[PDB]
Amino acid sequence: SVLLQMTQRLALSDAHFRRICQLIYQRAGIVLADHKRDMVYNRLVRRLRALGLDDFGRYLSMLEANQNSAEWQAFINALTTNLTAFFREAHHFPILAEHARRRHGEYRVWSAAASTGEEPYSIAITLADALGMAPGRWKVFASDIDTEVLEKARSGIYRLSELKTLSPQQLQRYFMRGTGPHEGLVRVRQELANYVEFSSVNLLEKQYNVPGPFDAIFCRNVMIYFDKTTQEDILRRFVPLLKPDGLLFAGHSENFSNLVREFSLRGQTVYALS
Ligand SMILES: Nc1ncnc2c1ncn2[C@@H]1O[C@H](CSCC[C@H](N)C(=O)O)[C@@H](O)[C@H]1O
Repeated sequence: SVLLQMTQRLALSDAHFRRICQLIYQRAGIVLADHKRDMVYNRLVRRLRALGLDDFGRYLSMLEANQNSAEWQAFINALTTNLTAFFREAHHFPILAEHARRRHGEYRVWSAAASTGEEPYSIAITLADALGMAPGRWKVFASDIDTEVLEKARSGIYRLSELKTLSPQQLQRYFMRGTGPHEGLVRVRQELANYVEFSSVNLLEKQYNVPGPFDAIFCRNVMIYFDKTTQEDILRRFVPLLKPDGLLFAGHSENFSNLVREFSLRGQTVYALS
């Protein structure tokens, strides 16, 4: 009753790995480590198979040849790191609500690395609680370079355990719980989902197609995958996108001020135009 399986087993050479690293760096600015190679292999072989290739050299050539193919997106999605959580670095939220309470008119926020949507929905919940759900008062724009995580973000479905940081009131007001097969699952209510717009934006663009200026820009835990030149380039692009007294929120381990002096620290990893 034994019938050994065996599906296609290809080989990622040192040379090919180095090539993958250069390509993603030039494209998305992401700097990969040598300890991610087994991971890179497991996620990329699936592309080789789907396309019917059995050579990493041939795959990389189709990519290098055609700089605009849809395959470039599958390549990117395979190598990004999307770890996130609802209300991560929670100290930022009371600060945002504080800022919003002042700046009247339309309060606009840009979440520059949305991942699967946890950060933008955290922002929306904070604003809905602070300002109330009323059309015209505030809006959240969210983007990411990865289209797989953006599609999940757009669906707004999460497992109830991922929401341990919400109060029973936020849960009731902003989500619908599931029953039967898809239970233990909740979905963001359409009412709250209408206040956030999702779009794919690669931070390495020399020009962003975003509805700025913004009162606040969240750029948390992404700069960590880029190098300093790349980081400085992006930060300088955020400058014209910030309204006069706007806020730039960075990730726990990021220090922006040391990259561009036009930014100044104001709170727990929060910057303001100097
Ligand atoms: N060049 C680039 N342009 C835009 N987004 C990028 C990028 N390189 C990586 N990213 C994205 O940055 C995201 C970081 S995950 C961080 C999510 C959230 N800000 C957190 O603090 O919880 C990844 O999902 C990845 O797709």
